[PDB]
Amino acid sequence: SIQAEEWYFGKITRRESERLLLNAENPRGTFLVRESETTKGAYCLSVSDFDNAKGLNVKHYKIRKLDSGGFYITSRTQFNSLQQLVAYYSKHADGLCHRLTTVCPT
Ligand SMILES: *C(=O)c1cc(C[C@H](NC(C)=O)C(=O)N[C@H]2CCCCN(Cc3ccc(-c4ccccc4)cc3)C2=O)ccc1C(=O)O
Repeated sequence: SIQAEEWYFGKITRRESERLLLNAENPRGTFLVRESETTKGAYCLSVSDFDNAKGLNVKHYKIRKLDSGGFYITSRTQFNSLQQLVAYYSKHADGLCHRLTTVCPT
């Protein structure tokens, strides 16, 4: 269950997610999952990044959920669960700003 996952922050806004992620103590890959503000049924993965050009910054990725069952950021790479998707992205950066590392502090 998603609401049981420590990285699921539920109904929090984009600005709130950025407020939580823009903490200097957060290494790259700090993240959380929240409801999509615009697509019913979808979610968003907010991830902290850091580079010399931009400094500490946040990126937001839309996670689609199919009625057919698949969860994915890109339709080419789908998962049977949100947990599996998180697990996979904690190991592969792929198109993400950084692989997922630790859950964002509240
Ligand atoms: C969630 O809040 C959400 C997010 C988005 C997309 C987001 N836009 C905004 C307005 O927040 C956005 O544009 N994010 C970027 C992230 C940076 C990369 C560029 N792209 C395109 C993209 C996305 C993902 C990949 C990828 C990732 C992993 C594996 C393979 C490929 C490549 C390219 C972005 O999307 C929209 C809406 C919402 C919402 O809350 O509703």
